[PDB]
Amino acid sequence: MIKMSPEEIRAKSQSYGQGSDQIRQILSDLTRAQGEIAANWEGQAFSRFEEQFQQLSPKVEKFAQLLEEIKQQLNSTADAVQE
Amino acid sequence: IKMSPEEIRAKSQSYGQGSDQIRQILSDLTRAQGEIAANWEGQAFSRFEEQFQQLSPKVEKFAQLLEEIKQQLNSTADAVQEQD
Ligand SMILES: C[As](C)(=O)[O-]
Ligand SMILES: [Zn+2]
Ligand SMILES: [Zn+2]
Ligand SMILES: [Zn+2]
Ligand SMILES: [Zn+2]
Ligand SMILES: [Zn+2]
Repeated sequence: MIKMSPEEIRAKSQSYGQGSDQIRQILSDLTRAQGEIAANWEGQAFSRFEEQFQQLSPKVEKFAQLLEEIKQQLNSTADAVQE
Repeated sequence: IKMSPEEIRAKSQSYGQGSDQIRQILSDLTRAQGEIAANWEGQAFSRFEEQFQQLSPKVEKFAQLLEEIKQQLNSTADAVQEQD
């Protein structure tokens, strides 16, 4: 099926899992920062950036979730290849 | 803005660092996707490739947005610091 060694598959899996975790943490931190900025900057100057952040955030979340699913699949596949 | 220039710049740094980290993850994982896809015959990985490709441009746009916010914040901090 897959022509890659278990050892390399597991290294890839760590990259996907670590990427997922880091993207979730960045989105959490910057979501907090957006809130603090938006609340302390009255009026409209930052509004275009807020609108784009809100539109893109759910996609970034979706991407982190995908990465976690790829991690799980690669773990499974490494097991099967090795066994 | 009701925030000190120093705090505005601390936040700016976080947006920049986040952007850099996301672009690094995206570059690394795009290379992984290609290698895994190339070495997996049949349809098993196809759905993950499809979903990755659908979302990656939006993640790239998000990284770009964070750099734009970083520079907007820097410029705003400069203006606050100049306002007597
Ligand atoms: C190199 As940077 C942390 O200013 O985007
Ligand atoms: Zn390799
Ligand atoms: Zn994790
Ligand atoms: Zn604060
Ligand atoms: Zn006012
Ligand atoms: Zn940067």
